[PDB]
Amino acid sequence: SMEMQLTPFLILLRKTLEQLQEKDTGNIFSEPVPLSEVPDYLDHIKKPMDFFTMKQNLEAYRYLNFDDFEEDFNLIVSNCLKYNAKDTIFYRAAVRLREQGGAVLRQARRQAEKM
Ligand SMILES: CC(=O)n1cc(-c2c(C)[nH][nH]c2=O)c2ccccc21
Repeated sequence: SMEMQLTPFLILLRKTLEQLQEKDTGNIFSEPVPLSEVPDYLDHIKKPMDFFTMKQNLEAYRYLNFDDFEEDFNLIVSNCLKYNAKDTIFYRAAVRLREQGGAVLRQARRQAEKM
C-alpha cells in the first residue's frame, strides 16, 4: 500500500534469503549452475536462478513485493526438479528446499503483510 516503506521490506528479504540459504546445507543452490560442466542445461532450463543471483537482484531493488522474491525462489526449486533425475540427491534437495524453504517464506510473507 501507499504507506509501505522500502527499507524494512528489504531488511526482511535479506533475513529471509539468509534463512533460505541455511536450508540449502549442500550449498548446491548458492551460485549459478556451472554451465561449463553441463552444456545441455540451457536446453531444458529457460531461466537459471540461484541464491547469489537473488542477492544481487535484491540489492538492485528488483524485488519490491514478496511475489517478486518468491518467484525466483520457486525457479531455483523447479529448475532443479526439472533438470535432475528423481533418484538423485540434487532432486531430493530441491524437494527438501521447497518444504523447508516454504515454511520460511510463509512466515516472511506474513511479516511483509503487516507492513
Ligand atoms: C542445483 C543444480 O541442479 N546443480 C547445482 C550444481 C552445482 C553447483 C551450483 N555447484 N556445483 C555444482 O555441482 C550443478 C551442477 C551440474 C548440474 C546441476 C547442478
